[PDB]
Amino acid sequence: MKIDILDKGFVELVDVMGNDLSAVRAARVSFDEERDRHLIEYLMKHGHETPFEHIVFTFHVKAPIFVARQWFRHRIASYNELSGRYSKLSYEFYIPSPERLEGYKTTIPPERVTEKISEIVDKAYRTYLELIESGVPREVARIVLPLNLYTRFFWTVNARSLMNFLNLRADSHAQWEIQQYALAIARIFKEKCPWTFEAFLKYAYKGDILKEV
Amino acid sequence: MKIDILDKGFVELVDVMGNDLSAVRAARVSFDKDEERDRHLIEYLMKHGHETPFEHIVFTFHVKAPIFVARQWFRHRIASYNELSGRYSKLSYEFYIPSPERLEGYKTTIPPERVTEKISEIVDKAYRTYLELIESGVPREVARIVLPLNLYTRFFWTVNARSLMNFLNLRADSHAQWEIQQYALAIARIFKEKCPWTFEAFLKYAYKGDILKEVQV
Amino acid sequence: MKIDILDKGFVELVDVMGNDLSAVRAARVSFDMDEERDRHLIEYLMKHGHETPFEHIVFTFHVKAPIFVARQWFRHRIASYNELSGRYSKLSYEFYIPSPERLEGYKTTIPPERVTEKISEIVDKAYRTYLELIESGVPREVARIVLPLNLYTRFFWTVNARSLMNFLNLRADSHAQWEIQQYALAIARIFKEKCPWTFEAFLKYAYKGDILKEVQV
Amino acid sequence: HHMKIDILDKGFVELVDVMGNDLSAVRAARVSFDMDEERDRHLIEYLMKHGHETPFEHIVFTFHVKAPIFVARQWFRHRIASYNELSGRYSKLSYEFYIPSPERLEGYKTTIPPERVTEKISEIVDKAYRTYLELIESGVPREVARIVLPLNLYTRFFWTVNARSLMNFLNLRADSHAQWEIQQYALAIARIFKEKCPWTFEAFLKYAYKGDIL
Ligand SMILES: O=c1ccn([C@H]2C[C@H](O)[C@@H](COP(=O)(O)O)O2)c(=O)[nH]1
Ligand SMILES: O=c1ccn([C@H]2C[C@H](O)[C@@H](COP(=O)(O)O)O2)c(=O)[nH]1
Ligand SMILES: O=c1ccn([C@H]2C[C@H](O)[C@@H](COP(=O)(O)O)O2)c(=O)[nH]1
Ligand SMILES: O=c1ccn([C@H]2C[C@H](O)[C@@H](COP(=O)(O)O)O2)c(=O)[nH]1
Repeated sequence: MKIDILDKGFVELVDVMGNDLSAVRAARVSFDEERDRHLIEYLMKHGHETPFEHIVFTFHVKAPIFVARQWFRHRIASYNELSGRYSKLSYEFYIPSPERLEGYKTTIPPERVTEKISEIVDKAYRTYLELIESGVPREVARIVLPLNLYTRFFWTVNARSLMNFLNLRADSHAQWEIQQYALAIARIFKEKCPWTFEAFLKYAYKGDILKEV
Repeated sequence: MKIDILDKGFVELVDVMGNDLSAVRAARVSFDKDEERDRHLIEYLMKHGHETPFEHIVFTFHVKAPIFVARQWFRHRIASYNELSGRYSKLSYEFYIPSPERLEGYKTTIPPERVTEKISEIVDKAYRTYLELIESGVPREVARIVLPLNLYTRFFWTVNARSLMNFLNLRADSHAQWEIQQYALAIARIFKEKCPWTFEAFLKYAYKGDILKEVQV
Repeated sequence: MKIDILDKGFVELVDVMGNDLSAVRAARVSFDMDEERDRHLIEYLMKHGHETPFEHIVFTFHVKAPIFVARQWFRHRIASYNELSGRYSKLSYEFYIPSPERLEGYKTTIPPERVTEKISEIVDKAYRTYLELIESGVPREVARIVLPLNLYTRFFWTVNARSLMNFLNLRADSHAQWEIQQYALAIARIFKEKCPWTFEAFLKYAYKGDILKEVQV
Repeated sequence: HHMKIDILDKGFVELVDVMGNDLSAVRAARVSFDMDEERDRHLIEYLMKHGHETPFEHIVFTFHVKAPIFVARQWFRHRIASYNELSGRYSKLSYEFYIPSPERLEGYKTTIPPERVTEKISEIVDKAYRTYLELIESGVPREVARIVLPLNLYTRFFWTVNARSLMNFLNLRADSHAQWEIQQYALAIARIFKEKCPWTFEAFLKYAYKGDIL
C-alpha cells in the first residue's frame, strides 16, 4: 500500500504488527466482535491508551526536509534517514503548485512564485554539483541545498503514538504540506485498524480535518 | 513458543514484526536478499554502535512472573506494558516458592528444606487472610496489600530489538537476581530464533553480560 | 519542604530547576522572542495544547511509600528513578496499616478495627519470618519475598512539569487508588508552590482529573 | 548559568540552567543501600565503571543553542531530551548563515581555491535569501517562502537534557567520525558538562567515553 503526496513524495506501508485485536488482547492480558468492539470504544473514551501500544507500523516516507524537521520532533518513535553527507543527493525538490497560494492575495501571480522557487532550486543544485566536481566533500557542499529537498526515511511507531501524531498533524493549524502526509498516514491506519480508528475519531481525536474527509 | 520459568512462570511469544532483514532495509532506507552482504551489514552496524536500525524489529511477549521480578523488569522504560490489575481482579493462589536447590552454595542454620517450609507457610497464611478479607467485604485494592512479593502476576511486553538487547545486557548477567536471569535466558532463546544474525552479532560485538556466552541459546 | 502521607510515608522536594518563566523563555524562542504578558502566555500555551515548553521545568522528589503504590507510580516511564534495594539492604519494620476510616463507606462483615487487626497480624508474622530467614543465612534477595506489598520503600523521582501534569491527570483522580491519590495531592501542592502560574493554568485548561478542583493545593 | 561558548562563525552554546551536580548522583545512588568526599567520588567512578547510569539522570541541564539547520537536524535525533526551536513558519528569519572558512577545506585538494568555495557559498546563500525576502514582501506565507533557504541557515533552540543522556550524545557527536561542525558543538557541550560535573565528567572520560576527540 502506497500513497503519493505533494509533487514527488510518498508514504508507503512497510510492515505492521497486530490489529484491533492486539489492543483487546493486551487490555485483558490474555493469550466476539461486539464484545471486543465495545472494549476498544470503552478504552478509547476513558483515556486508557497503553493497550494500543501493542500495535506497531513501519512506514517508508519520502518528504521534503522542512516537513521532516517537523515530523522528527515526535520522539516516541524510531527513525532511519538517508545520509546526505554520505551519498550523492538526488535532484528531488518540492515545487509547490500554484493552488498552494490559493486564498492568499499576492503581489505577483502564484505561478510566478512557483517559477522563482524552481529557479533557486536549480541554481542551488548546480552550485552543489559544481562544488562536488571541484572536490568539495558532500557533507559540506550540500549545505547550500534548500529546505524543499526531498529526503526518505523509515518510521516505526505504535498506534498510541501514531494517534498522538494525527492529533497534532491532522489539524488545520499544522502546515498544509505535513497535513497531507498525515491524511495518508490516517488512511493506512484506518485500513489496518478500522475499529481502533473509528473509536479514535469519535472519542479521542482532537484534530479537525479527519472529521471531514 | 512458550517456555516455563521457575515453578509457575513462563515466557510466551505473542507476536513479532520483521526479522534480521528489517534492520538491513531500515539501515539502507530501501523497501524491496543477499545473505552474505546482509549478515555482513548486521555485524557492521553492531560493531560500530549503530543500533537504530534494530529498533524496527518488534516483539510482543506474554509473561507470568513474581511481582519482585516484575518490579525489576518494569524498570526498562523503552517498552510497553499491560499488567493484570490486583485492584480490579481476584488474585489467584499462585506464588513463587524457592526450591531447596535455590539455597545451594549457601551455609544456613537450617536445612534448605526448612526454608521452603517457612516460606510456604507464611504465603499460605497471608493468602488465607486475604480471602477472609474479600468475603468480609473489604475492597480488593486494599485486601491484596497483605499478599507477599512472590505473588505471580502476568503482563504483555512489547519491545523493539534494540531495547531488548539492552535488557539482556543487564538481566542476562550473573549480577542480576537469579530469578530474572532465568527469564532473560528465555527471552534470549526466542530472540535467537527470530533474529539469529542480529543475536550472533550482538553476542560478538555488543553484549555486556556474562552468561549468554557460556550457556547455549 | 516535607509532606506526610498515610501513616509513615512522605513526599519531600529534593531539587528544582527553573520555574514558570523557564517555560516562558522556551516558548518565546519560536517567535524569535515581556512581563505581565508572560503570565498570559502560559495560559495561552496551556489552553491551546502547547505542552512542550513546560518540559524545561524539572523536579526531584524524595518519596516514601508502600510498594503497591510505588509499582503504580513507576508505570510513568517519562521520568527517572532510583529506589531502595531489597537485595542490597536489610529492610526496616515499616508497613502501611490502613486506619479504620479507610473502609468508611463500605459494608464489611467484620468491624474496621478487625480488618485493621488482621493486616497487622500478617505483617508481623511475615516480618518475623523475614528476620528468621536472614538470621539463618538466607540471602536478602530471597528472604524478602515473604514481605507484603504494604511494605514501605523509598525512591528519588526526577520528572519535568509536563510529565508531572500527566501524572496528576491520572493519579490526582478519584478513579485512582485512594493511597496514590494522597501522594498526588502532595505532589500537586509542591508543584503549585514552585510554578503557580503553570499550575493555575493547568487546572483551568488541561487538568483532566477531579479531586484537584474540589481540594485546595 | 551564564556560560557561553562561540561556535563556527555565528553560532554558540549557552548554559541556561542546571539542576544538581555530582552529589545528586551520589545521593540517588545511595538510596539503594539505605545510605565523605573520598568515598562519594569513589562511588561515582564505581557507577561509571560498571555502567550503572541511572543515578546520573538526576543531573539536568538547559542549553540555549544557535546553529545551522543541518547541524540541528543531526542534533534533534537524540530523543531523550526536550526542545523548543525558532519557528520558520511563525517569524521572519534573519540573514545569518554558516559560511565555511577556507581552512575547513584543508586536507582536500580542490579545483578552485578554498577562498572561491567560500565565495560561491556566500553567493548562493545571498540569492536564496533575497528570493525569500522577495516572496515574503510579495504576500507569500512565511511557511512557504522559507523553503528556498539553504541548510546552512542558523536556527536557535533550547535544550534540556540529563547527564546520562548527555554522555550518550557525546559518545556519538564527540567523535572524529561525525561531521566536523557537529564535533565543534559537541566539544562545547562537553566543556560545560565538565565545568558543572567534574567528577562525573572525569569518570566518564576514563570508563565510558567511547569517542576519540575528548
Ligand atoms: O552524523 C550523522 C549523519 C546523519 N544523521 C541522521 C541525521 C538526519 O536525520 C539524517 C540526514 O543526515 P545527513 O547525513 O544529511 O546529515 O540522518 C545523524 O544523526 N548523524
Ligand atoms: O490504578 C492502577 C492499577 C494498575 N496499574 C498498573 C500498576 C501495575 O503495574 C499493574 C498491577 O497494578 P495493581 O492493580 O495490582 O495495583 O498495573 C496502575 O498503574 N494503576
Ligand atoms: O537487581 C536489581 C535491583 C534493583 N532494581 C530496582 C528494582 C526496584 O525498582 C528497586 C528495588 O529492587 P529490589 O532490590 O527490591 O529487587 O530497584 C532492579 O531493577 N534490579
Ligand atoms: O508546525 C510546526 C512548527 C514548528 N515545529 C518545530 C519543527 C522545528 O523543529 C522547529 C521550527 O519549525 P518550522 O516552523 O521552521 O517548520 O519547531 C513543528 O514540528 N511543527
